[PDB]
Amino acid sequence: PPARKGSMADVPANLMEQIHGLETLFTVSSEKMRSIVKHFISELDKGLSKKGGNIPMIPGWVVEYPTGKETGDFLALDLGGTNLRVVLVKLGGNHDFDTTQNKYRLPDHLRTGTSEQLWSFIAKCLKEFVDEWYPDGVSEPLPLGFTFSYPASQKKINSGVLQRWTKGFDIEGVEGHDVVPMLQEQIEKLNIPINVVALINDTTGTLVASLYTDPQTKMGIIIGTGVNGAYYDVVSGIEKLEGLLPEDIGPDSPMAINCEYGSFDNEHLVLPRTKYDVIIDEESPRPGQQAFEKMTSGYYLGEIMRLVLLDLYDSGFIFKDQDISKLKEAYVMDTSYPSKIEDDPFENLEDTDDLFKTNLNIETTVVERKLIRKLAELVGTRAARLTVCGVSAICDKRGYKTAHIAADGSVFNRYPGYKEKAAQALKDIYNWDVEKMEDHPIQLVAAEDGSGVGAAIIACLTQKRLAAGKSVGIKGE
Amino acid sequence: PPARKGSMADVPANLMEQIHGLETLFTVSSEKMRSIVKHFISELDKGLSKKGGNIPMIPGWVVEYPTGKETGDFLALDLGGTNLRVVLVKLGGNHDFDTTQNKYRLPDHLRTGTSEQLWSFIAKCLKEFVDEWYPDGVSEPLPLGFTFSYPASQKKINSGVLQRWTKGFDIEGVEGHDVVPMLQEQIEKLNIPINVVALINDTTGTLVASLYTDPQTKMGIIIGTGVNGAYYDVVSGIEKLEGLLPEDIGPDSPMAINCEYGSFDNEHLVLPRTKYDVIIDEESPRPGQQAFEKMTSGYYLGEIMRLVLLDLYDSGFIFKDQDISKLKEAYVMDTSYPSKIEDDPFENLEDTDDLFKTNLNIETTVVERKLIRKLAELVGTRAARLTVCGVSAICDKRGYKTAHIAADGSVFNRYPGYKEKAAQALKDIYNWDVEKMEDHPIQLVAAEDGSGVGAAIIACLTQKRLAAGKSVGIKGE
Repeated sequence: PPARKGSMADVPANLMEQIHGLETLFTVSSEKMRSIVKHFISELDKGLSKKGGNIPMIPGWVVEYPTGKETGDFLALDLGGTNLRVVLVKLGGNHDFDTTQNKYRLPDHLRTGTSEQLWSFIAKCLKEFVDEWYPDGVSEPLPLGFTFSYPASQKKINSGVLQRWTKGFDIEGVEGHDVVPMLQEQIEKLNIPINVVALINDTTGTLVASLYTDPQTKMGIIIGTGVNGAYYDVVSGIEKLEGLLPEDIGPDSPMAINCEYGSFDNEHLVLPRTKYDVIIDEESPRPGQQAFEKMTSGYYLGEIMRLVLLDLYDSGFIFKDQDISKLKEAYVMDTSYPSKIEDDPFENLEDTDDLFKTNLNIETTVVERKLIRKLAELVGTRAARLTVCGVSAICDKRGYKTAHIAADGSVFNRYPGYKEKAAQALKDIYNWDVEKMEDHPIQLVAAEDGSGVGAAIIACLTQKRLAAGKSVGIKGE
Repeated sequence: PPARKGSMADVPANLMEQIHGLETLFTVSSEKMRSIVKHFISELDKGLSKKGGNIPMIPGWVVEYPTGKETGDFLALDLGGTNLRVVLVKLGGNHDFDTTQNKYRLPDHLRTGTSEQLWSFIAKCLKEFVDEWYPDGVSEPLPLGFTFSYPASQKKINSGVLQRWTKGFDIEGVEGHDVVPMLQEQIEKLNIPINVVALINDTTGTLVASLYTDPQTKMGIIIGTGVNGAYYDVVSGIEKLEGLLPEDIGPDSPMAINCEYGSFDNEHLVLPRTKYDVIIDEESPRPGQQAFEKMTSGYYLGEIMRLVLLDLYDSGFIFKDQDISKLKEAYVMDTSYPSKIEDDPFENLEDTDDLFKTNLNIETTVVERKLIRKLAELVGTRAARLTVCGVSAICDKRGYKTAHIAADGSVFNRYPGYKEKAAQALKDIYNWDVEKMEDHPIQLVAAEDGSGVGAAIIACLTQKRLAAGKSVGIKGE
């Protein structure tokens, strides 16, 4: 399925010029990337300081590396917006594992229910799952990792004080409380031999699961509709935890960090924001916030194009004597749009013509379509290039010359040519003298299941610590 | 993305029995396959005889193998039901090629237009394409391969007497005539420096393009909504062409054969048809016809399931007190249904529950769903197993111990686990003592572009013959 020649020899000078103007706006220089990486490390350090920063840099309370020799049965719970997964993970102690999965739909009414309703429903699903796979009981309570990818703060791993709800949830009573004991007493009432040892964020889980199978993993990243990264740091580097750690957690113990860097540069000092980005920010549900995410997330790529085109329409360059109505409404163009445009294998760009005609009732000319394809390539390329800046920041802060980056999320998994973009971008930073992307010192690999397999391995490492009498949080709970 | 455990320990004895009854109906034995392959060769021989057979075995008039050292610029035209492709193929003489593609939508009105309307529209697209890539003209008329995947008979390659229209076309004047001169005089009127040298069927093109890149290709197969196979035979084996070939086409010259074996066993003597197949045949647009296709095509897999379930519903086994309305209408379940059911990674089979609930308003129990999954696996497995019977027939007729089979079509490309099924099936026939499917003597590989790149390479081989003064059909045209 080859790439198109993409000739521009028929494009009128007036558009040819507007295209050049857009390349000026959406190109990120090798040196411009290096300046953002420089400031990124500074903001990473600040997040780990006593003062506080804009990147939260939340400790995940995983204090060991998975050796790959861990064995046993462990449960994982993944709570999404619309449904939960229950995963039984069998660790075979050879960088291998076996999974058994159920998925239960959340009744749409539970999103607005109470505390009791939500937790008892999870409990019922859990009992039902356990009675199927352990119909004769267990010799020992099964440890469970709980993926709760929500704004929460942990003073210890078996805890999760919820700051605020997200993704359409609106349950009262839970906001401002530790959610683990609320789940636990619901598990206990149905007399289920499981035990909630750990509550994690999916990115921490992406880091830990991938490290279990791939010993060269130094970072777990998510590029989807949301954006996040997680890496192992050192305790002696975390200034905000000084004098709060117990004696058994030494200065040379590694600490897993849930960065939550989607908020990098909310101050707007480094990131090359265009007037199109500024409108997206000002019209967002939460203006002034999530600056790095809006620049990198896949959710916004289609919206950028919409405004760019709309701006060119007003200047009378494109879609002359056409019905623009549908292009006027916000977020009508999702990620699928630039996705499909970049995939278009034809010179006349017929897939793009079929898209705009069928979905948006706009009839395009070949030259307009060629401009549209250039737009999508640029927008996609900028995103990938601004993303790797975070990979480079974390690798430079910790002194990783060689790294495997575990990657997940719709944009990494499905956005056309994204891996080739990201690789070329990393090459543009470090200036590697290598011909093949396979031989790159730092590269992106497909992550293992973070919210399932990941939460289980964390349950393993925590049960390992609790059984021996080791600490898993700050002193005095 | 692992496979589910698939426990049946909770399934009531009454269903457990109905499942066993279905396995009896849809299983094809190793020996039962071998008996069909035996009869298949017999029917293949018959199609090449003077008498005639049920498998048409149409000569494709390609009389050479692509060496992989062919060079030059060649055009390809692919006429589909809804749109045409125009492909420029640059042969680099090293099992390599470069493509440049346009795709033009057919105006829906042209399907019911006249002869002049259709051919002049193709001509306009062709001129427009040529004026873009050769804006200064050419030193020599460009040869063009024409993919016309329609019921037609060729007495020579640069000809195509159309038997009957298909895929929604209804143009008058074309049916019963040679279509090449009709296209040619339209090309000539617009003064386009192209020359129609060859008209092919896409399966012949799948064979020839794949052989150009992979020297081990012995067969080209299509498993999609339609079914077809093509291989190279020997002229001394074709009894129905004896005394019709010119002197330069010797008894040791290879001949490409468009099998069209979708009609294998319309007599119903060998193929293990159930009562569900019989209803599909009797309610089809063309009853009694395309017997092997109905048993193998992906278009019918969803319909089989529908009738099986509907039959179990009447016997009061499943969907008790449910709204069956939507399941009563024909062809409501397409290939996506068994496709998605087999892909379901969950033990409780939630993707299947979401499918039947959302699309069909049917609420299923776990046990019903487990029966449904067993059904889809069986139906899919039978199809794959009946398909390879044709691969084995062709390989045994020609004495291929080692073969690469070039495969294309939605079922091969997208049906979950289809390659693993087909491989296991071929192993069941020849009883190979090999552990890995990668080391199998006969195996299926992804075909190259048959209707585009394929038609171009055939244009090359035909221009090679015409320029030297060699024959490309029966004597006296």
